[PDB]
Amino acid sequence: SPIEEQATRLLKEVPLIDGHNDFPYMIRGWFRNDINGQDAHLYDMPIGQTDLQRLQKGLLGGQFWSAFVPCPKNPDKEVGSLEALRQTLQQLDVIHRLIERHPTILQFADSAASIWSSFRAGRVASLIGIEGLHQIADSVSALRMLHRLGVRYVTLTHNCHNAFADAATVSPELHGGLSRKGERLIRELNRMGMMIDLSHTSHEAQTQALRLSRAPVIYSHSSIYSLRAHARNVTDENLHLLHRNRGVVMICFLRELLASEADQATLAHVIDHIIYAGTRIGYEHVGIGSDFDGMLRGPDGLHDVSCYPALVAGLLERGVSEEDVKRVMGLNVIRVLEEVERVAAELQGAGEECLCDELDEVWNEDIKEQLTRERERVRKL
Amino acid sequence: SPIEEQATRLLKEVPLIDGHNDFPYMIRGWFRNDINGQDAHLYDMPIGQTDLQRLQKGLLGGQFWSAFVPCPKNPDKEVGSLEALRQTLQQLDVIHRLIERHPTILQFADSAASIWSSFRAGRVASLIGIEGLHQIADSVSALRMLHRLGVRYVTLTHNCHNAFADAATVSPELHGGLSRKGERLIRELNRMGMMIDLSHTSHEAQTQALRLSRAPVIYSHSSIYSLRAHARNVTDENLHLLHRNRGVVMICFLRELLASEADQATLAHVIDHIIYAGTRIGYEHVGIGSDFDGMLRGPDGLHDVSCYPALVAGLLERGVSEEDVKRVMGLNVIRVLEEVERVAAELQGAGEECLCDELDEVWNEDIKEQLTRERERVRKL
Ligand SMILES: [Cl-]
Ligand SMILES: [Cl-]
Ligand SMILES: [Cl-]
Ligand SMILES: [Cl-]
Ligand SMILES: [Cl-]
Ligand SMILES: [Cl-]
Ligand SMILES: [Zn+2]
Ligand SMILES: [Zn+2]
Ligand SMILES: [Zn+2]
Ligand SMILES: [Zn+2]
Repeated sequence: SPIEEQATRLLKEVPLIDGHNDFPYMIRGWFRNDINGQDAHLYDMPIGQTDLQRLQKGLLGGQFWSAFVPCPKNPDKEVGSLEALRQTLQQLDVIHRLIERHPTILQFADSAASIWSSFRAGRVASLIGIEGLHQIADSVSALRMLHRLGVRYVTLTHNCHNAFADAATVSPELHGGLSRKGERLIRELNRMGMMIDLSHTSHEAQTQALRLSRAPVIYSHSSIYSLRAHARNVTDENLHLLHRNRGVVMICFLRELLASEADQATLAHVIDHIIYAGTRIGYEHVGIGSDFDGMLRGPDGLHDVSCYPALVAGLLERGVSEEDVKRVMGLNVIRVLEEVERVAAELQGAGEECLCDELDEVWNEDIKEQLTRERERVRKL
Repeated sequence: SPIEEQATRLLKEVPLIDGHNDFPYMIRGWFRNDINGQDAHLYDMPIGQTDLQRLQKGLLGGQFWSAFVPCPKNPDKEVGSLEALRQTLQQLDVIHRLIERHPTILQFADSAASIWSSFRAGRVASLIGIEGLHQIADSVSALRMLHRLGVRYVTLTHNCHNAFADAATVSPELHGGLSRKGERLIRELNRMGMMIDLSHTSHEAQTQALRLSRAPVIYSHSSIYSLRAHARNVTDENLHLLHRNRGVVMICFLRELLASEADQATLAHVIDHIIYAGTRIGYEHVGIGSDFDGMLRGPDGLHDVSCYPALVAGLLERGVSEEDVKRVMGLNVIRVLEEVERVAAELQGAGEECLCDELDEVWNEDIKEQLTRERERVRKL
């Protein structure tokens, strides 16, 4: 078909970059992060919506792989919070090992330049994002180390409130948006060059973050509230504030977020949501955020990662221009990561002070006096 | 003086690379890792044996900065172990922030090539090592992420036994050397390209590690047992096994490890220890491992980081040849890091399997059946 040729051409011209995929958590569920001698299965998985053969088949240009761990359930909150930090390092480890063992398919990327160079070489640009600030164990130091490990976005919450922000699906509210810590963390995320992700956060937390952020943010996997009312979807108010922010809403394939009856959801609904946002806040502020492997079943026509050419063909079929389709595929999310990087270099170049943790005093006054007396003895030599 | 000119010339020809310095822990003790607007103090410290002015003054070519945290003291061992992991990320964070805020003095290095390029540019090559396997919280995944954060050696223990090995200063013995886990970790450390450090470990743990390791190891800060009997010093047996291993013993400035009476220790004692090892196992297997800021007071003549030219002059004065002095300064520890890297590329190139953690089952059989049924539905489309 001519439109199917056109869609294939576009997929090889520019990278389709998906905002969120939980294939690393499926590896923890199925293999327990032990992928030694499991290549046959990693190429042809017995479960889930993602494997390395179907990933090639769908012609996906890039992917933000989720390093998600669940919200802590231990009655002791100290242990649960610290356990989530260790599990985060396990999920970051298996993502890096997945990329390293399959260098012909996957290539690690942490910037706009590294995405393109990966795409030139014919590989899926493999980026990383964590899903919730519960994963850092209230450590801004840990968060900066996660950035060094290759994490390029942070979802502020998952399905639990944390010290920084409110989740959408939990009531009652704790902070009623962002906390005082949350507001201060937004500055630090902008300074370090970490992309803010507003999926899973409450409507009020989105509004506050969209006004405060000095860099553009994303919704890694969220849909439109006006088409389908849900706590996880983006309101018209926040869509307009996203436009002012210069951010991107990456549209989700979750059936509950697309239709009132989940079994009615389809590829056509995903296209309706993309066109709604593209019409009202422009096609330079819309993306694709599947949430594959964060669900059991997908919409009719978007059942797995091999189905991306049908989405590209569907957008072209409805009258979205080539240039606008390319924007929705990946050019927009590349721009946001590029602008997040530019703002960070701007603020770091100006000598902005970093957010430090509240650390305990480890020395008493007796130890400090011994140290000062010792220093003055050395000065007299 | 002619020997003082000779020592200065050598310090500018090749980098003096010190094996261990705890200046990052002094920053946690004094500043609580908040170095914003503390440049005047970081250049001229009111405490300790290390600051950025004296670091320049001593003409030090490189440094393995310690990312040490104390052995956990919480009655609950789960919390203490997990707390040590968070504190490790705080210490790695402040080390990276220290290097980043002073790029004229310090430059990050994680290899032999990066050490030289830093030294060509006139900067102190800033490498990182953790002091104890209690710091990883029994996570090999975490350990691989610490390698990604820039850690290039791991001391197997500090002053506490862990699941992998026995410390020297604690009795009774737990494992009587390395555990079964410890033996398996040695293979993983060789595979990933992590330099093994045998300081603080028991004599039997050293012997076992020296026989098992496929790459050369180091003693980041240890002295000679025959000259001064102490649990922390290296025996003649282990010195010979270090020779077969192709490793390096980096001589310590700790007064307790150099003399029976601590106040009698001197620069001359450090030179006696270097010459003893250099005479018996060759000068290509000896280094300098100060342990500055891991003590209150140093030996007479080695009171702080400005005193390295006196050590170089002292070695030349005793009749150690220029080429042998250059080896002790840094060429030896560069070689070990180069060989550790070569062995890792060798083993990784041959497709050796990595050590995985013991992870809990997160899905029951009901969830796995839903996933397999869902996959087969997709196959039929
Ligand atoms: Cl380009
Ligand atoms: Cl609007
Ligand atoms: Cl699921
Ligand atoms: Cl060279
Ligand atoms: Cl011997
Ligand atoms: Cl001390
Ligand atoms: Zn997810
Ligand atoms: Zn989600
Ligand atoms: Zn130390
Ligand atoms: Zn020590």
